[PDB]
Amino acid sequence: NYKKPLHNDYQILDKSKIFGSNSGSFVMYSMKKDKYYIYNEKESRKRYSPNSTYKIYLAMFGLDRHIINDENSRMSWNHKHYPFDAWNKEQDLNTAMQNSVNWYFERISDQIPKNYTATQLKQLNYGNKNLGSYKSYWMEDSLKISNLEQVIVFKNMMENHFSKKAKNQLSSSLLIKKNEKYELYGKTGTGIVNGKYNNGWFVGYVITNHDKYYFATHLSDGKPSGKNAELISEKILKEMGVLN
Repeated sequence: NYKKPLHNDYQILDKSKIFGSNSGSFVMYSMKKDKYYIYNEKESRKRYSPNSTYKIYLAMFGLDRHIINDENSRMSWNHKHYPFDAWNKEQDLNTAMQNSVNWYFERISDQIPKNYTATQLKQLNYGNKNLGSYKSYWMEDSLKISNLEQVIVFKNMMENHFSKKAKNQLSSSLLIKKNEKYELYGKTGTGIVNGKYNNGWFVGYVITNHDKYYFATHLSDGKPSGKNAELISEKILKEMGVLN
């Protein structure tokens, strides 16, 4: 588990109603208040594979290492057929992130030296920092991070040696929704084991006209999909008044 003390007078939450038959946790952090809000704190410290939420980090490393940049983040399709036509075409960072296009992020990852990743995960305090065989190590494999860490680590990364332009391009790629009241950013992740949803994530942040909130939902049981984790996140954010 993640055992490092949280030195914050955080607000305990009971979001059991919204979670329903799902198990997991929800963590939020307000920048302006310097305050965490946690549903199921013990569970929030349990480490799980990040699955595609790690594409946030692969994108950042890709930018930082100049594998991709603001003028050009395009990668050509090699004509391999996938079951979603959104994957069967050239991509840029925005479309790759939006459609969670594995081959795009795999190509980035295949260009990253293991020593560089190890250094970044150390600096970032990214969970167990366990790169294992270092192939698709973020997908139901060696690398594990807790829900509480997902918030702390993302917030700290974005809020160091990563450039402002890298952070801006990454942020633009994660934008899901914008209206008059808020902008919502985030990334889903889903672990499937032998057809069963086993691990669901939505990790993101909300910018309002008065504050910025980092958040993460993880689902460990019930219907633990990334899609469900996003729905629950959005329900909790609304119910807590963050979206007005």
